Amino acid sequence: LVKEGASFNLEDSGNFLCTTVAKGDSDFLKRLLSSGMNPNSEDYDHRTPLHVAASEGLFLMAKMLVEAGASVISKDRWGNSPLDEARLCGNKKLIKLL
Amino acid sequence: LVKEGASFNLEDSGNFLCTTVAKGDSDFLKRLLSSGMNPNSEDYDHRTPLHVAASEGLFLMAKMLVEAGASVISKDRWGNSPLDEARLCGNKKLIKLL
Repeated sequence: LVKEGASFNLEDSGNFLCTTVAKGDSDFLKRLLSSGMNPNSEDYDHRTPLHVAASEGLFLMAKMLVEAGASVISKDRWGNSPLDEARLCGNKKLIKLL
Repeated sequence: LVKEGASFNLEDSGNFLCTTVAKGDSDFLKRLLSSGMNPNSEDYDHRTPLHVAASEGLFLMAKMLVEAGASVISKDRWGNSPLDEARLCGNKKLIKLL
């Protein structure tokens, strides 16, 4: 389906991507990556998925999100950078990856 | 379906609350909450639907949530209370309702 060229059509890119991040389905997320969806979508607002990634605790998918188009200084509607959540969680591996 | 007594009984209710608030469907969300679906539950990101309502600033559906049993005490993942979010919004009526 990616060889012919016909593309996907998200119902809500930001909402779906942040819901997938919150659910923490590694297989589903990597299959979405295999589909080639842009991880720049964050939420209906600008709530960065890296915030949820730091909240959960794991680091590999946070690195995957931030390394594909995502920005480390994204400002949500509140105005909070992912550095804020990274410091709040206290986990250092995600800090190094960011 | 209501007189049959059927509850929502879905794990995706939290996932759908945030999407409904984000979409802004007033009548649809009001009918959903008037049904067995319970607005008190948190979202995928442990987000209070009342907190997101305060962030958006829609007074009518926020009133519907607080009438249907949404708790101001329950907080978002960030730790901000829905009352704190209403204060951040700047709507005095929303603040007093919160």
